[PDB]
Amino acid sequence: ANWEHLLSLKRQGDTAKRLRIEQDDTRLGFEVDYDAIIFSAPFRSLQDKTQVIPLSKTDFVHTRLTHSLEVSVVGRSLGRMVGKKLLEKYPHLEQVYGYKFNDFGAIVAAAALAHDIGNPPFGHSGEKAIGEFFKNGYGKRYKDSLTAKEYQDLIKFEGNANGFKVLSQSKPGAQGGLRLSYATLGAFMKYPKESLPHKPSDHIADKKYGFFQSERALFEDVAQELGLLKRSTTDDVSWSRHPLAYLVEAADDICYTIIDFEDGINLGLIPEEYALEYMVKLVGQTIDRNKYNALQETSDRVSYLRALAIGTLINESVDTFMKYEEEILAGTFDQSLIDKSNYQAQITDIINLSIERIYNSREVIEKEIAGYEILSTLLEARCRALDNNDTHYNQLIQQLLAPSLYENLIQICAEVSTMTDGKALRNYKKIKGL
Amino acid sequence: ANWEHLLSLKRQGDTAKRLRIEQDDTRLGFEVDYDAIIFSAPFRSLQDKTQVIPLSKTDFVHTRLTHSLEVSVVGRSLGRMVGKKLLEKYPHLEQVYGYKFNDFGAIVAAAALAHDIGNPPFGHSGEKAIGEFFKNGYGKRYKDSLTAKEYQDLIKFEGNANGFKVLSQSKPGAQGGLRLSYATLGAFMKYPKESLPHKPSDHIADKKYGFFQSERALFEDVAQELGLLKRSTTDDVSWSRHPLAYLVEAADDICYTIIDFEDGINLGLIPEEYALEYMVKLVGQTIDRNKYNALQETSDRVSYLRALAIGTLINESVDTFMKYEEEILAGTFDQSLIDKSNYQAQITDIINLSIERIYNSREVIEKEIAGYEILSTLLEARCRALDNNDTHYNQLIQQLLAPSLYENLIQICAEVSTMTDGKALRNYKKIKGL
Ligand SMILES: [Mn+2]
Ligand SMILES: [Mn+2]
Repeated sequence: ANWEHLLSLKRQGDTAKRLRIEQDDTRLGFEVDYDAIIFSAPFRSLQDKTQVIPLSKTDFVHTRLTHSLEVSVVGRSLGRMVGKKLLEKYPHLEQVYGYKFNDFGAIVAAAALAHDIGNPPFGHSGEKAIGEFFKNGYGKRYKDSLTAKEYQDLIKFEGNANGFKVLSQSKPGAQGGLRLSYATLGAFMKYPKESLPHKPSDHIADKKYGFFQSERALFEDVAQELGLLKRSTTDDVSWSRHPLAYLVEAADDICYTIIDFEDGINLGLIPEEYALEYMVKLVGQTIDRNKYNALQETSDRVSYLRALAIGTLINESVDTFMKYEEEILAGTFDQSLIDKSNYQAQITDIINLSIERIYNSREVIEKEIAGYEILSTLLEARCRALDNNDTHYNQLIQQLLAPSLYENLIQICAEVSTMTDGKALRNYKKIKGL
Repeated sequence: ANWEHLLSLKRQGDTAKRLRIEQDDTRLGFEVDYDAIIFSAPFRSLQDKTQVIPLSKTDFVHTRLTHSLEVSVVGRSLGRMVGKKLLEKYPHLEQVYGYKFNDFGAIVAAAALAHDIGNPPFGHSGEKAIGEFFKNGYGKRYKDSLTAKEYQDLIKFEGNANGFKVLSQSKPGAQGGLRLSYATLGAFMKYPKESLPHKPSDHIADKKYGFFQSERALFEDVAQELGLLKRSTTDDVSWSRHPLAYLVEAADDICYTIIDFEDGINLGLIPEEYALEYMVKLVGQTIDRNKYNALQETSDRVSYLRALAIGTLINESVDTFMKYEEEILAGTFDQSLIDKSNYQAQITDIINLSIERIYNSREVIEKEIAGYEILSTLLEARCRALDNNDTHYNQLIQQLLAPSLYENLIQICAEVSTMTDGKALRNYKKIKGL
């Protein structure tokens, strides 16, 4: 595998190569990617989407937008530091080809900013509501008119794969979606495989899949340009992760681990009495305890803890990446960067506490139950309208929600998934009379 | 004026100088500033604050957070391009001192990200609600126990000055607030003067003021370190704007001009029939009309128009800055970058259309009226509780809203101003029984 190819500036449709040495550094393709996401309608919709806790007006809770912002800031810092060490290890990359360390921060920052852009509302219940609808619900009907992989895309519908669709969807007047650089699309793709075969190993890259059948041709072009290593020689295609995808994943791991905990303390789902017990190993050498004791607000004490722990995990993740860089470059690294952490046990303890106190709180459970009905209802109305587009009621459903059979079902799923929490509830409420 | 001093890396409390040449480029002080704002509680609260249109669940409206994100992306691009041209004009800045063009993008990006962080809820009615409360309302009482400037801070309370307070406020365990680099604080300060004298000229830098009496000592340290030019030799202090403040302002001007228009079309406050008539001069040479005509959604047509016009105004603003760079460096530039635009008349037409159709819409008027009562109510309850902290009711008001006389009144104003739209309405509602 070669870093020169992995850092591709190609955009979908390019008829001629884009050499890094010929880029205007004030218009660097990788940094244009970041700005294109900031201004995109899919990214704006993250402002009104729950990350974990249902939104309120009585308290601040992280939305998908604020979470994605934080992951891109952590990812930019990981890419910057890993970039400098990579340029020191492969100095031809800078001296010949012209890559700079901020290039790597820009790729990770942009892929991180977009990493959750395709996720359905109401969390992973959203994903399973969609999947079960086609497994056993009304969607079962279509099984026999679909290939095994087309159907697998639906019964195991994945927000990561919908994110890739969102980023590249071609519509009239706008071919290629956001047209992000192939390097950013590679750093985005943490599961570079189709929906089948299902979990062919215990590798984290095989836990899910990363693109739908409708996007397969695009990711084939991406993987070829990047020179990603094959992980399958059958007609079920699969590739080793772009190395920078490991940094997007780590930024994400770091943020939801530490920041879910922070939110849980500020919302009162986790007793503040637990904050230091769970963070002491992550912060013990850098914490200024006198400063911590002088802070008079809970939210200030816990944000100080969060900033210390995130700093700790960033430095360690940079070191883990470089110690396993050749294994990662050869596609033989079998785990995540955080799985190798010396704080693995503490991370696991924090995550389990959050699962117990936040994910299993009444409000999060209530939301996931409500989500299952809201999304199943919307999917039933979309699909009935698709099957009999002639009735008056179905023409209304089309006007309200959406003004090849697989291409239609995958598009219905993508459109339901990119609904904000509010719009989905309002449409649900009107379909049901309220 | 010297660019070497204007690019200061000093943080409040520094006992030793910070040379740019000795910075770790993966931990550049200016880029740390950006990340410190992203993670700060004041910036997070912008997620739940209206920019112009009241928030809804039926439609996407820009919050203060999304607006600030967009301004920092436009500002980063302005600073990058202006930086490269400045480094080409003063090559000693890079070859001797070590400044890079991305330094300038980082300063403008961070000051832009924070530029609205202190603004009170419900818009400029929020500011005038606060001002009138002390001019003629309950706050009149204190006039005689306050200096003319201390009082002027209250009756002309300014969100820009509250933003500076927010960014630097010292509390137990956290001296200096976010401790941003003095260069970022200089780019943030577009009105580098105290509340008095009031509008001593028609210069845009004298239209308001930029720091409260409680922050005067800090900005004196900032202006000295930066080497800003004096604009007053009386005991009323005042300085010429940091040159990069002109780029923060332009990024802001560009975004609320074009993006308010975009939001007004998508919300149906402005007829879509007007979109091309008002944008044609801004986009006429770069628009692909066939592409525009092929787009099937309004929101896509208008986002294409917005991206073309923003691109147009960025390039022009970079050129205006460099053509007036010595006047700006000498503090003799008398206007904003956008005031010099060749599209001045079109910008004015767009702004007036937005005022007529959005700012004077029923919903925005309803919000500003409601805001005046909500904030006046909260200020009355805070100030009565301050005057008689012994009564049971006032002890409750203290527990609900806040668990030297000027220092108390300026702190009450800052605390009311940093309330989200929802928390302010809830507290208002409980004080009034609902
Ligand atoms: Mn995430
Ligand atoms: Mn603004």
